[PDB]
Amino acid sequence: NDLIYQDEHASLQPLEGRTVAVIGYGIQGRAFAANLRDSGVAVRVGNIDDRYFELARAEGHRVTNIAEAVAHADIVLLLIPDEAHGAVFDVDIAPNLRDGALLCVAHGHSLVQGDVRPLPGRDLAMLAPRMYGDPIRRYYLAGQGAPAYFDIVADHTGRARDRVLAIARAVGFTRAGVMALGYRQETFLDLFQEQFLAPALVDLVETGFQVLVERGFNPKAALLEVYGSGEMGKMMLDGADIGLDEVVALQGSPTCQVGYHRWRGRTLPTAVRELAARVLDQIEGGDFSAYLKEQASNDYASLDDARRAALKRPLNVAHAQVRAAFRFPTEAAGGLYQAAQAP
Amino acid sequence: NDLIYQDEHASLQPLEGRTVAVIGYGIQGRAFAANLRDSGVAVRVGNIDDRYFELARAEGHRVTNIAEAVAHADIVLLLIPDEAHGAVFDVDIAPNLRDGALLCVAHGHSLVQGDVRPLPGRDLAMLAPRMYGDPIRRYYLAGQGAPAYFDIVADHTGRARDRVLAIARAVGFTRAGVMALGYRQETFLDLFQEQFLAPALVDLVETGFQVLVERGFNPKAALLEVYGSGEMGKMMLDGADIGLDEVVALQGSPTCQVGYHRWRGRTLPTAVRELAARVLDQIEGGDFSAYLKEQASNDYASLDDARRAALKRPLNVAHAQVRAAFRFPTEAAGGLYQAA
Ligand SMILES: NC(=O)c1ccc[n+]([C@@H]2O[C@H](COP(=O)([O-])OP(=O)(O)OC[C@H]3O[C@@H](n4cnc5c(N)ncnc54)[C@H](O)[C@@H]3O)[C@@H](O)[C@H]2O)c1
Ligand SMILES: NC(=O)c1ccc[n+]([C@@H]2O[C@H](COP(=O)([O-])OP(=O)(O)OC[C@H]3O[C@@H](n4cnc5c(N)ncnc54)[C@H](O)[C@@H]3O)[C@@H](O)[C@H]2O)c1
Ligand SMILES: O=C(O)C1(C(=O)O)CC1
Ligand SMILES: O=C(O)C1(C(=O)O)CC1
Ligand SMILES: [Mg+2]
Ligand SMILES: [Mg+2]
Ligand SMILES: [Mg+2]
Ligand SMILES: [Mg+2]
Repeated sequence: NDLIYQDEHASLQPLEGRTVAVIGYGIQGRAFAANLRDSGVAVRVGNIDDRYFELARAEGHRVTNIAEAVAHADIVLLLIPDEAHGAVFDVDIAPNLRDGALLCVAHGHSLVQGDVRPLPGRDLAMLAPRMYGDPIRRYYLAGQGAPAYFDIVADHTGRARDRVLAIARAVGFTRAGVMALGYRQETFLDLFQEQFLAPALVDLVETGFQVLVERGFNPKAALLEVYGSGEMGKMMLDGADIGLDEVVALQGSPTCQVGYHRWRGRTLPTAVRELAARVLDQIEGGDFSAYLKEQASNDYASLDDARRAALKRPLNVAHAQVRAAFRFPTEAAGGLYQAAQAP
Repeated sequence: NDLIYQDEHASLQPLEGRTVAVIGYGIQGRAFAANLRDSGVAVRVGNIDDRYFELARAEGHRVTNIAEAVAHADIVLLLIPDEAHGAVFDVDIAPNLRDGALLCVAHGHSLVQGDVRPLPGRDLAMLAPRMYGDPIRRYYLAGQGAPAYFDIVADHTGRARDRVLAIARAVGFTRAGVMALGYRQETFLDLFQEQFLAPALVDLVETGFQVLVERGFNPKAALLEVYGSGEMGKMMLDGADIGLDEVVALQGSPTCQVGYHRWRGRTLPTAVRELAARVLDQIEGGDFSAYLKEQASNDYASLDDARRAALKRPLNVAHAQVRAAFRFPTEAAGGLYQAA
């Protein structure tokens, strides 16, 4: 039933002689810009006057204001925060978007809210990666890719689909798989992962730490076991490949497997499933959308306070103590986004 | 304060002219054996007559029964399942362990239950890695390592500490850090991660999947979001480096950060931390030890049924469908454990 594109279902032919304007040079923008350039696609970056403008210049990109980038582009990727879409679309994009040009968003939220809208004579699409920037870039350089969902919202040209999938191939998403999914469903899925799953996973790791520390366990050891060692991370990432219960079957001692299966499906009270439903209601009904616009109206002042408050929590105090005392294995990220060969 | 050993705090000098018997060639045994050999340490494998014996032979090791390996070793690493420690210790190890030899376990359970005990004239220690085999081997080959906890239980020789830490350096654990921790605390801590945290994390991922599917979301998309994409896994592994809240701050869109910080610290009712306490009580009070021994009866037949049942849960049915339709980034594992 599902429509999933891999390398055999896309080509770079539709990008021959075309310029892509990458609007934004943040988590997504930098990854798209780097992968597109290395794939032999003509890229220019449109960015406001901030640290990202200078980074784009530092990493060898042709950088201008947003309006000028859009004016000289056949394809425009709008890779800036979703609350900024409305103003940038109205002022910078819509007036400068050429006849037959394609506009892409990496998240359906601005489409659901009507902040980005179809324009006569132009194509509108969602190409939404299921991964953040650093892994999109590392996977690409390894001849691999992150998954993505796509939706052709408007297709005046009749060539929107092949151009979207050509971008997807150039950035490496088709090496994993690019699946058709409506922008509205993508929005709700995406916000659910960020508002229920991620907070609940960290809350669970934190609960583990807090209980162990209170029961007289060495705080450094407690932190390492609940995530600091990387073991829980490796389980979840290896789990993505072969399956979560399968990782336990293959890599777990009999003691570990017996323990795991004793409590598997018995740890959570019904209230967690009930909360998941409540979070979806806030996301679908407009409650979250209103909450977000209030938080954005102050240049995310509340968010800055929350971020600084989070670093004071015992879990993050213990993290700093563990990281100073134990060396964690990491790859050098220095030249990660500088020019490379097509893999 | 905490006693943490790195490469500057250990050497391979104590292993000069010493033979290490790796007892078992499973998840830990294979990684210990491979890393010790590549570090220029003399290694022997002691194993019962099963697939692991043939694998050890296939990967170029000297392989014998457990009794023979122990008899020809200055250091013995007991890397077999914990319920098998008692019988192997009494029949195969204790009668054959040389004067001034060192016995190491990688988990304190058999020490707590008194299935492995101090022997006159001999050293007994725990060196417990905080990671499973494949990552320990990949890390080692990249000039890296995983953390470990160690405990010198009996030191007749007076040289147990430097011999245990020499093993830790040879296998690569000192590249991360090797911290002193009591075998009793290690036991309870290790079982807590396996019995509360790991089940609770998968239970939560499964709850996310089952709610999305129930609400009419694309099952493949639902599965990908809750872990299948690798995004949740990458967050947790990157989080080990820089902190979980910090990953969100660095890698999250403003929309993501606002959503995250709305429910952060508010998702779990008090009942979750209460169940965590109950799991620890079972681990500390002997309830789990009794359960494990019952489960070990008839070569873990109950566990075999649980493993087969797990593969048929909606989550794992959806995983197989996703993994068939979406290619995941993997690294070649062929000859990962062959000589470097
Ligand atoms: N974070 C991710 O990994 C990720 C994943 C998939 C989808 N997305 C989507 O990609 C888009 C970009 O998100 P991101 O995480 O890269 O964001 P980010 O916070 O990294 O964005 C920074 C970029 O946005 C620009 N910017 C910020 N405020 C602006 C404004 N008012 N006007 C113009 N430009 C402004 C900055 O100059 C910079 O180039 C969003 O639609 C988001 O939902 C992000
Ligand atoms: N699994 C891990 O990654 C991990 C991590 C840290 C600590 N440990 C500890 O390492 C030890 C070994 O665990 P593992 O995960 O490698 O186990 P495993 O399931 O991989 O063990 C298989 C090995 O044990 C041998 N074996 C099995 N039953 C035996 C028996 N009755 N008598 C003799 N040999 C027998 C097999 O021949 C084989 O060599 C345990 O004490 C465990 O707690 C394991
Ligand atoms: O680290 C441990 O203890 C594991 C085990 O199987 O015992 C790998 C999980
Ligand atoms: O910040 C975002 O929006 C993420 C996404 O995948 O949508 C990275 C989490
Ligand atoms: Mg997402
Ligand atoms: Mg998002
Ligand atoms: Mg264990
Ligand atoms: Mg462990």
